[PDB]
This record gives sequence, structure tokens and C-alpha cells, in this order.
Amino acid sequence: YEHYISFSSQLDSKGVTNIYVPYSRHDAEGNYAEGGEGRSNYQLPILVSGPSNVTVHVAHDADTLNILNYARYATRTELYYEDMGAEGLAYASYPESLQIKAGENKGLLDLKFDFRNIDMSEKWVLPLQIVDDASYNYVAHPRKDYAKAILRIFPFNDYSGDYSGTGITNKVVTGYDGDGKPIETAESITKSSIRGYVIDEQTIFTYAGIVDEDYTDRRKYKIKFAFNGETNGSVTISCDNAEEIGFELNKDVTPSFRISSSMDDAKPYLEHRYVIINNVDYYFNYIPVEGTIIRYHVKGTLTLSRDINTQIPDEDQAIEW
Amino acid sequence: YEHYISFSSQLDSKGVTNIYVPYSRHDAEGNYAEGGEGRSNYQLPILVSGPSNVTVHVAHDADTLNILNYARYATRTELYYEDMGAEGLAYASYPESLQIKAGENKGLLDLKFDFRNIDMSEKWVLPLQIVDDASYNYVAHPRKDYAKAILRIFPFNDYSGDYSGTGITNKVVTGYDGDGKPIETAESITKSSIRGYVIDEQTIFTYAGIVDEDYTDRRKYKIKFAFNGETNGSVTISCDNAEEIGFELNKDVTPSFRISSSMDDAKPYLEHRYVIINNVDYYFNYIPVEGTIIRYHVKGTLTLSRDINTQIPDEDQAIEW
Amino acid sequence: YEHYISFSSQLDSKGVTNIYVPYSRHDAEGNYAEGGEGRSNYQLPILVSGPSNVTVHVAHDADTLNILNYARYATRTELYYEDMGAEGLAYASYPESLQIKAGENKGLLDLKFDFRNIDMSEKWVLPLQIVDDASYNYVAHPRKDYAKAILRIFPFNDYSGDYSGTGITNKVVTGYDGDGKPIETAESITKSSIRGYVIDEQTIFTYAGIVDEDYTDRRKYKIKFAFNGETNGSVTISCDNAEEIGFELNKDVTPSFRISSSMDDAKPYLEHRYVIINNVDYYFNYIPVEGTIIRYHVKGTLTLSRDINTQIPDEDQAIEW
Amino acid sequence: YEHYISFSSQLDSKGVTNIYVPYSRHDAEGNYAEGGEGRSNYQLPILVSGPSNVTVHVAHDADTLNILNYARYATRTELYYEDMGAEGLAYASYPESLQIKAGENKGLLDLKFDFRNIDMSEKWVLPLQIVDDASYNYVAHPRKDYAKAILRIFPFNDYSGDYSGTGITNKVVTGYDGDGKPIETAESITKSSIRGYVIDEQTIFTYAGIVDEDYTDRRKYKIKFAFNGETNGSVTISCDNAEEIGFELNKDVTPSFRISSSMDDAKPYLEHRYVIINNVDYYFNYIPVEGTIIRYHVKGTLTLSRDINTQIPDEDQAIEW
Ligand SMILES: [Cl-]
Ligand SMILES: [Cl-]
Ligand SMILES: [Cl-]
Ligand SMILES: [Cl-]
Repeated sequence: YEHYISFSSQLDSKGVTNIYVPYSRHDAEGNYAEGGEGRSNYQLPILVSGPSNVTVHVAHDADTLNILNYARYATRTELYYEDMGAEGLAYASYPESLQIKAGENKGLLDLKFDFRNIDMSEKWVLPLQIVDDASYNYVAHPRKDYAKAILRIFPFNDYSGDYSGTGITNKVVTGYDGDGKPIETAESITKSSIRGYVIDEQTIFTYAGIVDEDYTDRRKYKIKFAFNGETNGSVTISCDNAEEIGFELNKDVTPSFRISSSMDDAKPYLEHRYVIINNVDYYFNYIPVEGTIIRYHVKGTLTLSRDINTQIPDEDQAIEW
Repeated sequence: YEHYISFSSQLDSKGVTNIYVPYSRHDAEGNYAEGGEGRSNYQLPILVSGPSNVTVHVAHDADTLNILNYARYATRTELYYEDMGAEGLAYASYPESLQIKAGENKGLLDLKFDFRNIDMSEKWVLPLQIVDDASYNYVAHPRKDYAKAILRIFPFNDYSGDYSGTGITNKVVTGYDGDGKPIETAESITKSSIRGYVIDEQTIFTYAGIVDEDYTDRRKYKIKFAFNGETNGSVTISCDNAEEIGFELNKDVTPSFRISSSMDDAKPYLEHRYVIINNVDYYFNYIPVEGTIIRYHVKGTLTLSRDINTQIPDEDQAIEW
Repeated sequence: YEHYISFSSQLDSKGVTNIYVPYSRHDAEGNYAEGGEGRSNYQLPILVSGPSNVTVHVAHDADTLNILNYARYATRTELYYEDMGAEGLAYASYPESLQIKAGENKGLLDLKFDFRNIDMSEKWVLPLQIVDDASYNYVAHPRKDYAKAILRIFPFNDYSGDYSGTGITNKVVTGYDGDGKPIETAESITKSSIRGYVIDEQTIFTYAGIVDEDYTDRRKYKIKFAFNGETNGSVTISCDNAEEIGFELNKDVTPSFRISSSMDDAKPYLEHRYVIINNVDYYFNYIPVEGTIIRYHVKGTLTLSRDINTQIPDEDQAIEW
Repeated sequence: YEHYISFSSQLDSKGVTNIYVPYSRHDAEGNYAEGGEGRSNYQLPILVSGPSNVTVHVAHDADTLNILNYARYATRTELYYEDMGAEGLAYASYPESLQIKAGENKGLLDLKFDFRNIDMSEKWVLPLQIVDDASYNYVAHPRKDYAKAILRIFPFNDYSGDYSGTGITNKVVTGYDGDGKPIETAESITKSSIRGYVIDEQTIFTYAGIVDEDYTDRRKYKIKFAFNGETNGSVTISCDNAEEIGFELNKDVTPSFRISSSMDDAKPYLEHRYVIINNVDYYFNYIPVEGTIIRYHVKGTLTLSRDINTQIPDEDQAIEW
């Protein structure tokens, strides 16, 4: 036994679980609970069937992640989920052993996180497994899919998640008129969903225009959004490799944001929180192959909605992701 | 073995079976068969494969219910299915052992019930399992899903079930005019389905307006409906915590009900029985969070349809739930 | 082991395989191949994985049929699939043992049939299983669903199958006018599919009007159709219990049939054969409960389509059922 | 054990994997990498779970192909997938043993191919299995579906694949007018998809008009398309059995092709390559049964689209099949 062999036929069309973890863990008063800015945790449930004490053994499972990466992306390693639990990384820690009380059917594995300076360009995943052994007073679920957890970790701040891209247009700069003003395409490419990734508490990034997570060249196109306020204020839009991708902000108006709430009609305990970013206006060059330059004009409004179920008073736990 | 361990990945997205049991078991002449009002029974089939006598062992399965509750509702314990078979409860009884005749492929487990004063606010469930042992001349089905029964028990009287909410409007009281009459919202929130839960033979309850079973604060919003007749008459609408939720009945008209029948076009042996409740008119305060008061005006008609297949003459068994 | 126990949770929502067998087995010249009228056969494939000779043991499986009947119809025994392979029946025979040649992956189990005087009102099924034993140089497929065959046997003649009911109207006789002529409902109940069951080579039956296979009282409503020709001619419509159900034929026109062909547009090797029955005109009383009489007027055209794939020259085997 | 027995109930409604292999393997400079014209290869991934060296044993699996052929086509052997790995064939070779490095979760089985003079009329398949043994330091995946690979091999050249049939009409020649010109049906039969099979680097074949892969008489209707250029030029349309099927080309205009590109709107790294064949104009006789002749007029444009993901620079590997 020990080794299962199969042809690239793996149920790894499924397998990654999305887990949302606050970038910073704090109390209702806003003081840091896990040691500061970018320090957080996540209580991961472990279910147990059957009247004695059970010690559950949990371990890093780089193997399942490797199978999943090859099954999902083959040769395109630039798109692989990156192993957050790899040797030497200091993003995540967890106990290798968990005790379950005699008559309890659950236990919580406390995952600790240090998201400081994480580059969310890497599709960071924490792969875990329930360890099986003859010594142990238990068995990992026969359905290997249940005894394994491939966790796509998303830190979140007040401004991150999957924004609607409905208010953003993407036009191609065709040339320049007599006045030097850009000639642009009439038609627009609309990205219905734009993922806003955490950098720190007041900063996210998006990929430039139509670029997204499934682009092997992603990392060349990160656009930073810094929120210069808590619930309203200006936004600083920047690009660390501006010169490379010919990044240019429109200097006429400065972008701004506002956070606002609305009650649900059906469930009046459910609150819709919105992050609205106005006057996003920038230009950049997308380079599919060397010598081919497609200059895009990205412009409009970004809107993020977050549903808060107030039947949970933790706020960090109340989110309906 | 003995213990199966898994991450919150459980097929417990499925698992609860809805079982309809008459609140009172009686004969065609209407006399009580199980000891009186609120005393009833349910014959639960047990299937057997393979020419000897089989003794099937059945036991309470609080473990599977616990896994299902945590998998389905996590921390929101106010929404958990409550264990009807727990130590000391006198709602349900059943034999712990059932005999199957030599050449029979079925047996019936006779569940006995005492629904007197049951609070249907608790999502009462009876969790059972086929017990496996080396001593036994059988094996519980390998598909654990088949050897386990999580039964959501619904007592039923002539007036209970899932009513259509199509004829009920829910408007918000915005203020009061010069005459003191309420100013209400024009638009309405329509609950397409309103569950009518049994209290006794002539009484049900619904949750107030838009409140339903998935509200953690349900129990604060029970509206009682008492049928003052057998097949027609008035209805007494009340609320035991009226002062807390600012419950107010409209005193202009008194609500009434009527039971009526119609034959199906396709299957002329199928009878559609209707319970129509007219002139439901009341007000109450929904409190999502302390200090937030949303005063609703609930008004209209409730209609319950029940399909009776007359190719079964038991009437209590003839219902196509 | 030997006995699997489960609660009425069985995949027996599936399980019955429909098998079409010619009522009479004959050659291209129309001479009887299996001993005469109503004598037939069916070659049932048995698949084998893995270089030696395999003897497959097949047996009657009344157990699986019993589980399926209780799981599907519970107490309504009038709707059960009837066991064609039961002790003493002379409808079907088959070898209890089948040899598979050394390098072959298939074998054919020759089922022999005697359909003479079969009452298709009984939903006749032949239940079979691959027998497992330690002595045997094989194992019945782990998926019990694959090692078991619940065969709904349909004999077929030139005029049987599922007719379209689109051209048949079902109206209710409301009363009689001054001239004694019936007053009928304007609206009609349309049965989109009407099953024509074999009686013999030139006779089928349908259930009366809206009655079908899922009526517990089916047997009281059989309408016989006798084809008085090979490819055209009159039809004799009768009812053996005419007096009981107040059966009455309209004497104005005599019903007739015609068989006709058409080539498919897409697959020109595919032939659409049609059986058209015109001027079906009769009356009968449906009795849901004693004292309730619903007099129906059934009238119109019946059309049966049968697709013959001429890339099979057996004709009896060429049908795309 | 060794033999699994089942009734024609096999998940072989699924099972065949389509694999696209270049007819000729060559480098970016267009020089032959595998020995010349029609010589190619395919690197087939093999996935391994669990820290030692694993030797995987792979073997020809004619058994699974046989089960699949009987389950899918029964008696119609003219439609069976043909065994490319059968004794004496020189189309494919592969190692019977593959080594996996200590900490690797994948290995690549190098399939070598010689497609010279392959007749794609045969639905050539290469059936393989992971071999299981007690000696081996591994186990073939319990899901037999994962430990088995039934590979429908498609060689491809610049002009092959599934063409759109939208621009091709199929009309029936009804007779001839006074001038001898054909009288044709107004309505057309449109094949939405037309498969272009490889013959060599500059030649494909299609089946004549409406004939396709699921015709038992396919082989009588092969229409050859020879591309007399690299990216544009004329096309030579011929039929090796022209006299048998009364094949006739319209001599008025000569067919031609052109290869052209377009960038995707959404993914600008994705290139849509098109092969457009204009002025396809020919006649042939389809013979469903002897004595029945249906003369078709096939005319129009063929368009093949191929998506090239330039985030892969191998070009032969960049195709999104
Ligand atoms: Cl850490
Ligand atoms: Cl009790
Ligand atoms: Cl017989
Ligand atoms: Cl070779």
C-alpha cells in the first residue's frame, strides 16, 4: 500500500476550500487580540463520530496540494496554489495534536497567522490532513476528501473581497488626436468580478484591468489601493512597477471611497455593507508577447458588498462570505 | 477504529427526513386509538436483504444529530435540531429491538408519541441508528446514510402544514397621521411559504410576519391560531408575549376559517383539501438589535392545501405530504 | 453478514430496467422460431472483466424486487411489480449457469418466454442476480446495482408501445339534452402518453381514458384493441367488464388503423414507423369511491411511432426503444 | 476474485479520454523531433500519492476496451473503438515500467507514435492500466476509473479537428430539368459539427455530407481534402471510391483555404486561429439499403477554429482543445 497511482483523472476539479481570516484579530473596542497588526487566527472545526477522550493528529499535506496543482494547471506552474505550510514559512502555525473531550463530537484546531507583508499574488493555500495510525484510538474518514483540507486563505480588511466590476470600463488606447488626447475604443471589456486582495489594514491590490488570478504574468500587473480614512476619504492608487507597464494615473480628479449600510428586505437582521470607490481612472500597457503592447484605459466605480448577519455579535464571524 | 475524524466536510447538507405524524391517533369514527388527545404513533419501515429470523437492534443516535447540527449551523445553537430522544424526555418511545419474520424483507418499528404541550419552536428531531455487532445475525448497511434516520417529526392536526403566504402582505408602519391612523409602506415583503405548527387539535402557531424557523430569535415571535369550529368558524389570534413585541390585533373584523374540497383534473381519486383563513390582521414589533424597532402590519388570507389520495382509506395515511 | 439492514432509504428510486421482447419470435419469412405464437426469447448480456473459462451462476432475486416494491409503493400492493420468476409460473425460463469462453468479456444469458395469455395489468418483472460463492472463479460486481437485474418485461407486437395521447380528448358527460344526446364538458384532460399493452399478435389493451398503470383500480378499466388486418383495416374496441364500468361504444363510425413509414432527415438509415388509429370513440364510468360516478367520453386518434435503425437487419433487434 | 461479473450496467457511458497528439513532432524551426513525418509522442501524466522511489507498471488493457465497446455499441461492431495497442500494430509504443523520483507526485509516461498511413475511419483507441501486484511498493487507485486510461488518439495537423458545419448545406437531388441541371430540395440538413481527420501533414478527410462516425457504413463515404499551400492556396477534393458512391465535383470553381488569426476580447493572450475552406461543392450517393439511392449536393464553407493560449510557448502544447 502507502502509494495510490492514477492517470490524470483526479476529483481535483474540486478540493480547495476558501477560508476568510481577518488580517488583524481584534476585540469590539478595536485593540489587537493576536499580538498586533497582521496577526490573526482561525478556529478550524474537526468532527468526530462515536465515550472516551480522542487525540487527533493533524499534519501538513504538501502531497495532496501537489496532485491538485498538477491536475488543475499541469505545466503552468505560475498558476499553482502556493504551499503556505512549507518548511521555513512563518505565515501559519497550528498544533500537530488536538484533544477532543469524552462526549464531544467537535474540536477546534486553532490556526495562528502572521500575514505581515504577505504577497497575495501567490495563491497561498494551507494543506492539512488527519493523520492515520494503528496506535491512535481513531480512523481518518474513509472519504479521503473529508480527512483532508486544502485551505485557500484569504486575509480580509474592511476593503477587501470580490468587488463588482460592473461600473468599471476597459477601453483600448488606439492613438492620439491633434491635441495629444487619447483615441479610445468605443466598446468596453467588462470584468464582472474584481478581486481586491489584502496588503495591510488600509491597503488592497487588484490586478490591472482585465488581468486576473489565472494570468501566468499576474505579478507584473498589481495596482495598489490605499484608503486614506476609515469609512470615507481619498484613495491613493499606485503601481510599484509603474515604468515597466507604462502605468499612468489621470491627474484631473482624485479617487475616493465611502462605506455605507442597508438592511435586507427579507431578513431585517441582515446588513448589506458597501465599499464604494469612485473615480478610478488609470492607464497601463498589457504585454501578451514581447513587441505586442495593448494600452488599456481602466475607469469607473468599484463596489464591494459584504453581508453581515447580526445574529452573530463577533462582527469578524458575522460575515456571510 | 470506533471514531471517524473529518474536517467540516460532511454530506450533512442532506440527512434530515421529514415525518408527518397525526397529533392524535384515532379511528374513522374519531375515537382515540393511542390513549387520547396528543397521543399518537408512527410505523417506521426497516428493510432487510437476504432464510432465517432477524432481530434488528435500534438505538438513539445523538452523535449523528450533533455532527449534523455543527455542520449545518456551526455556532448558531439557537437554530439546532433538538434531540427528541434525549434522556428524560417523554415525547417519544420505541422498541430497542425488532423481529423480522423468516421470509420477510421488511419490519415496522412502532414509534409511540406524546405530543401534549410540545413546543414546536424547538426543531424536534428523533435521531436513530441500526446497531451493529458481531453477535447479531446481520450488518447495518455499509452506506451509513441508510443505517441512520434523523427524523424531523411534525405532528399534524386538521389545520397545520406549510400554508401559502401569497395572500399575506407585510408592510412597515412608518408613522401616524393626524387621525392617529398608521402610515404604512406601499411595498410588501411576501413570504411564499408560512409554516403552521401544531399546539393541540384546534390550535397552531406561525411565527410573526416574516420571522421563520431560521431566525435565532424565533421564540419571541409566536402567533397562536385557535380554530373555533371543525370545518368553519372564527379564529382566535393571540400572542402569549404580546406586551414584549407590541402585538396588536385589528379589532374591526374577526378572522374566520373554512375547510373545502376539490377533485384533481388528472387524478380524479386525488382530493385537494383547503384550509382558508380570512381577515388575518395584526401588528407587531420586530427587534433585530436593541434600540431598533421595525413595526410590521401583517394582513390577508392564509391558504393551506393538502392532497388526499383516496386509494388509501386510512385518511391519516392517505395524505401526500 | 448475510443481511443488510436499512431505514426506507434505498436507491430504489432507480432499479427497474425496461426490456422489450417480441411477443412471438420469428424469422424474416415470418415463421415461428421459438415454438409458436407467444413463444419468444431474449439474449441478456453478462459482462466479465479479466485468461481461463468462467462459469457464471445466475439466480431468481425476489428479495431485491420486494425491497424495491416496498421502497417505491409501500402499502399500495396493487401497484407492486409482480414477480414473473416466482415458483410455478411458466412465463419465463433461463439457465441457472452460463459459460464464458477463455478470452471473452461477454456471455449471453438466453431467457425463454411464453407470453400466451399474459395479463399485462400485472407489472410483470423478472428479478435476477449474479450468485456469489467462495467455490466460484469470480466475484459479483461490488456495486450490487451492477450484479442485479430487475427486468420489466414488455412483449411487443406490431401495435404496442407508448402511443401519443395528443389526439385523444377526455371529456366528462354532465347530463343529457332534450334529444337524449350527452352534454359534455368543453375542456379536456389530455394524457400525453398512452401505453398499449400486448394481449396477443393482433390485440393490445389500453387503460380506459385517464386511467394508467399507477391506478390501484387499473384492472377494472381495460379497453381491448383488436387489429383486423396486418398494415390497415378496422379495429374492434371492446371491454370484458363493459356492464360494470358502463362501457359504450359510439356506433356512428367504426375505428380503423393504418401502418405507415417515413425516413429521418438527419439519419436517412433511420425509419419512423407509425401506427395510426382513427375514430376511437367510447364512453365509460370511472368510480373513484363507491357512489361517485364520473362518466368520461374518450375520443380521437392514437399515434404510435417506432424508430427502426436499418443498420441492424434483424428488424426485431433494429428497434430504437 | 480476478473476475468481476455484471449485467449490461457499466459506467461505460463515460470512459474514453480524447488525446490530441501532433501528427508530426517538430521544433519551433519546423525540423522533425521524433524521426520524421508522422512520427510523434505524447507525455502522459501518472499521479502518485505519499518518501521512497516508486516503479509504476503499466500494461495494455484490451479487457476494459472490450467491456466499453459491448456496453456502448452491443452488436454494432462496425462502430467499436479499435484497439491501437493490439499485438503486431506499430502505431504506438510505451514503456511497461515508469520510475517516479522519491519526493515527486507525478511521472510522465512517454507514448511514441507512428501515424504513417493510419486510417482514422477506425476509431483508434489506446487502452492502458496501472498494473497491481503484491511485489510492487504501490496500489492502483481503488476507483478503477482512475487506474485506467482509454485514450481516443487524435493526430492533428494544421487543418484538422471539428469544423463548424454551419456554412455547409446538404440538399437532395430530386431530378434533372430540360437543360440537364439538377433539381434540388429547397430545405437543407445542417451538420453543426464536421470532424476533419488527419491523413498526413497536408491532408485530412471528412465523411461525405451527413455521414459521420456513428454510421456503420462510414468507410464507404471518405472525402479527402488536400491543402496545396501552408497558410493559403487551393484544396484538392477527392474520393478514392468515387465510382461506387457516384462522387462528382462541381468543376465551375476550385475550392481554396486560408488560415487567419484573431485575439480574444476577454483574454488578450488567447489567439483564435481559423482555417476557412471556401467553395466546397460536390455530389455523392448515400445508399442506406441496396436499391435506395439518395443523391446529396454538399456545398459551402468549412470553418475550423483553434484556440492557442500563448502562455505556453510550445505551440503544439499551447492548444486549448
Ligand atoms: Cl505564525
Ligand atoms: Cl411516549
Ligand atoms: Cl418458458
Ligand atoms: Cl511506434
